[PDB]
Amino acid sequence: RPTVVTVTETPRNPGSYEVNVERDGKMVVGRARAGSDPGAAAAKAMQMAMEWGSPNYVILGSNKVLAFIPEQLRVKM
Repeated sequence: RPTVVTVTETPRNPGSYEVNVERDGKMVVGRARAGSDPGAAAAKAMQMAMEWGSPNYVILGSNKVLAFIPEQLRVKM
């Protein structure tokens, strides 16, 4: 019902994030390059939340990444 967007910090290069998106059971975005700072990661996460995920979405990521996305906007269901 909701599309899931998850922003995880890549383990090989600490300080850089990647975003994944799964809509309707099949992942549509896999380990996408999502900036080198939490702000850019949050922005890419939001872009994927709008561009993908259709009506509903849920952004999950590092607390420092989600600090940029206000709590009202991170989830929408």
